[PDB]
Amino acid sequence: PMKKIEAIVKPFKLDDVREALTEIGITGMTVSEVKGFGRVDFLPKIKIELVLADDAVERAIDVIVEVARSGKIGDGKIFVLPVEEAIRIRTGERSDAAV
Amino acid sequence: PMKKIEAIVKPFKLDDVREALTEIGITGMTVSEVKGFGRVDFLPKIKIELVLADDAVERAIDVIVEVARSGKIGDGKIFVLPVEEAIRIRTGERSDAAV
Amino acid sequence: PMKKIEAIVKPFKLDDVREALTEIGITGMTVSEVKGFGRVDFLPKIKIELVLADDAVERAIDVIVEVARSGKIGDGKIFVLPVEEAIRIRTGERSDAAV
Repeated sequence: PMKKIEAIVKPFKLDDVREALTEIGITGMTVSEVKGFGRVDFLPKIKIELVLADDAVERAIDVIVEVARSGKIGDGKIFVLPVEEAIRIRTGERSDAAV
Repeated sequence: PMKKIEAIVKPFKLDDVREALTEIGITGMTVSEVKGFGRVDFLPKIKIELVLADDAVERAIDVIVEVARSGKIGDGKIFVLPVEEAIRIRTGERSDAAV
Repeated sequence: PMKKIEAIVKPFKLDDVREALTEIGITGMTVSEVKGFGRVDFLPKIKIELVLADDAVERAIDVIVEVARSGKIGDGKIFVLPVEEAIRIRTGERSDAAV
């Protein structure tokens, strides 16, 4: 079973998050630029997206929180959604970031 | 239990949607620029994303439809997806737009 | 029951994918620009998003793989996620790409 992780964090935290995940065996991710409103009325943020095996989700979340948590407003948000199919277009094999 | 709302609407409807949601206690959202094809062959749209408590979803949908529904083609689309985890990076508490 | 398809493919494959889906009755889609890391450390990609009836998912996936599969690294990824509500803002009717 696969899951999707969506992480909304400050733009300048990309490198740190990437290397932290790479250290635990997770490398394939998608990144997009978005505007964050809530806590002009908005600030630029980046949305990091990855799809991986359910058993790898907990460690991935912990590592993201570790590099992004500072204790004050705006540290970001992490969402986990169910994925019914994860396909690697090349072979039809499963697309797992945790491989 | 949390849910995710994805709303695809015309770019110039952002302000109206934001204030309408703020009026019912929903403020934290993410916004991204996308191209909409379907009904050049595309028009710029904005994708509004929010994660909130399941009990707040119905009212949120109704308010979005209220400000965006005009009766003619292109009013937009609203999708609801299940969320298994909603985490506020700062404390590990739940990330609820409806608070 | 509705489902969401997220397809991450090379930027120059948009036209081919669009026409292939149009040939099988699927037209409404959203497209966004993202950065893909994994297999500078990234390359521009496009994320194609569509929400359609569960019975239309298999054929849609097959057609996307058909036009994008080349046999070598970077062909892309396809994810399927559950959708609890798909609403056409205009009438409140269901938003189905497969109509």
